[PDB]
Amino acid sequence: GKLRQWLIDQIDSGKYPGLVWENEEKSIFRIPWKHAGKQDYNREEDAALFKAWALFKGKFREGIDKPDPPTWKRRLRCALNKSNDFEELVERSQLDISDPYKVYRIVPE
Amino acid sequence: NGKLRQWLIDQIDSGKYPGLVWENEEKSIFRIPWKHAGKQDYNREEDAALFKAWALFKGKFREGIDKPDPPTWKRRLRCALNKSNDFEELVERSQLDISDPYKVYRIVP
DNA sequence: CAACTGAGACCGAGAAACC
DNA sequence: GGTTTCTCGGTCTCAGTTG
Repeated sequence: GKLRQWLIDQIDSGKYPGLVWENEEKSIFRIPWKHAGKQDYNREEDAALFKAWALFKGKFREGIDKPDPPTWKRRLRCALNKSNDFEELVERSQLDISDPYKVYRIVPE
Repeated sequence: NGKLRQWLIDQIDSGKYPGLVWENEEKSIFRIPWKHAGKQDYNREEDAALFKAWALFKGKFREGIDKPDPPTWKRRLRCALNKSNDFEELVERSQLDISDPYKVYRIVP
């Protein structure tokens, strides 16, 4: 669908703190991934990306759909793991840190 | 695909767990031993065999590789029992606060 | 100070809905 | 067919509470 182009556009936009690359080829990038109870959680800051994917696919209409960051992140994560265009480098992801992040590589084809 | 129901029924019909017995012939209500770990009368091996068996069934524990954790096993089994739609708790009949405390659970068709 | 608890959050793996 | 999403049956995390 649009996941590949949408995600690379969102990383290139820079409007999401933590959504950055790792090299110049832009084949490997980071993505913020916080739990919803770690205290340092800002609802409108960390869920923004997961909100955009709900707005881009019509899964969430402002004013006509009650907010739900859980299912937003659920949808985006399921589509990201099941996509054959992204491979999560499990060893390079950093989970037990301050403001965690996950490392992905886009496979070209 | 839900192994909790059949596994619990097998562990009850086997009878190798003292206290894990039925209370009726329809096999729809049963007793489960629920002792606190802080008590001196808490035998760490026998009073936690079922939670350890649940950890071993779902591959959560491997003897000789991981460190034993009876509290986490108890927490896991309790969360599975509360979240599952099959077993429901009869708190009014649980009859805790006896030398051999227990919980009474009911099976739902 | 461990052990325990419920409630909300999370997750991977089919089974669908969908382009 | 390829792609995103919905189900589902557990598990995880946290702020409390209890022994």
